[PDB]
Amino acid sequence: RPDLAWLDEVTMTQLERNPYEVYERLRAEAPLAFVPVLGSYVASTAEVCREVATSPDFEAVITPAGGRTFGHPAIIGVNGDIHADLRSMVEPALQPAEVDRWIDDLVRPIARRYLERFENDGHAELVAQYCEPVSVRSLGDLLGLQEVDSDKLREWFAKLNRSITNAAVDENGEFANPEGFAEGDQAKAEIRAVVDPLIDKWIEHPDDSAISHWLHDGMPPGQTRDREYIYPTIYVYLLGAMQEPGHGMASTLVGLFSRPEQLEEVVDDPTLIPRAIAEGLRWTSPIWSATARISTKPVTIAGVDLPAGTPVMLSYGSANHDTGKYEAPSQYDLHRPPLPHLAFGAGNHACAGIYFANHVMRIALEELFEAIPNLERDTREGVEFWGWGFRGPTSLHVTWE
Ligand code: HEM
Ligand SMILES: COc1ccccc1O
Repeated sequence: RPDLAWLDEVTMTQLERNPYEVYERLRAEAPLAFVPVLGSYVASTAEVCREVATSPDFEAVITPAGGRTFGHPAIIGVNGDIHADLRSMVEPALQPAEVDRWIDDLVRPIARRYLERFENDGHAELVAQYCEPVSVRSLGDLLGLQEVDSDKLREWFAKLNRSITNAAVDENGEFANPEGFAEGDQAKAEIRAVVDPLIDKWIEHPDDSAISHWLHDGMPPGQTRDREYIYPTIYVYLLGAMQEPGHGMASTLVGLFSRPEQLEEVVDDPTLIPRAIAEGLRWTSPIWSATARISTKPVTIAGVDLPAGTPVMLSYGSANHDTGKYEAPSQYDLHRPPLPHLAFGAGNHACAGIYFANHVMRIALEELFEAIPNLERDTREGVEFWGWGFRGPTSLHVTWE
């Protein structure tokens, strides 16, 4: 596309460091645009992302780097009967009525455990010391990975993150950094070494862990789903389900620190925490551009005539800064009117864990503000955000008296 010649000079590193300037141009110039370094069309506005995610002429497709990492059948990349089975498999523990039965006794003692390690120090780095551990310990226990240390769960989602966002392609459309997939392969090998013995045991002795239920639920007597059939969805969980609640917590905190009067409001009135989190997810979406859809017939989107079989990356983190929807979207504002947002996606492949994720984040922040009401940002240490596919702060240094 001639007027988008400048996109030829956009780099993967630029998008990872801060994608918002490029995507501000894309939203104005070309809401659906082919980005050469990504080797794909990209949807940048709320209207186009929603249309693609919900269209009857599109279905799920995994990104190239996602496919190289997760294989088949990753719940995010399949459709039809297989997708319906995988959704039936994961949905029971995520049902709102079910989550409300046990989410408090799950998350609150975990939040207290990690808080007790530092709440009297007067300083902490909240990403590593609190947000990520609460996120991975809660979900890890739900899955049946109680014996997998939070440090290890966090290392796995970091490696899987970098692997499935290893999207850069060269002039010929081949991956520019094929060696970047090796650490994804290494994480999967380690995951297998840990989880294979657990699956062995769950096949013979089912329990209330989620992975045990993935093996057994809905199956004929004495049968389980083959481990190869569920492993890619295990990997999906060990990346985003482990990573995103902690990132959403942390981005919410960074935004509140950027509006000190709003931080004070929420500490004083913790019933405002759900609204603070919803704005945090819009303001810096944890899953920023990690999923995609593929057209199943010729379709015209945003004035582009796409052939059948065209992938489109859904850059939801950009759509959540759509100035057709939001005033001054790069500013965190607790008091923004509650509007629809796309941080959980849309359509048949929208996030299955929204209700759970929202409560994990709410409980973590409630406990944090109860334990340390006088939290302040360490204004010497600046907050760097990183990531194009998944985005969040790399650290969050705070102090308190
Ligand atoms: C704040 C935290 C989270 C955010 C922002 C988030 C966001 C998203 C997004 C954007 C997608 C892709 C939707 C699309 O392509 O349209 C997704 C998919 C998914 N998420 Fe969440 N997620 C979060 C936490 C979780 C958790 C904790 C779980 C599990 C307990 C989970 C389970 C899933 C599943 C299973 C899918 C695949 C859905 C499908 O393809 O059918 N998510 N999520
Ligand atoms: C819930 O985990 C994911 C969601 C979207 C893309 C990759 C993931 O691991």
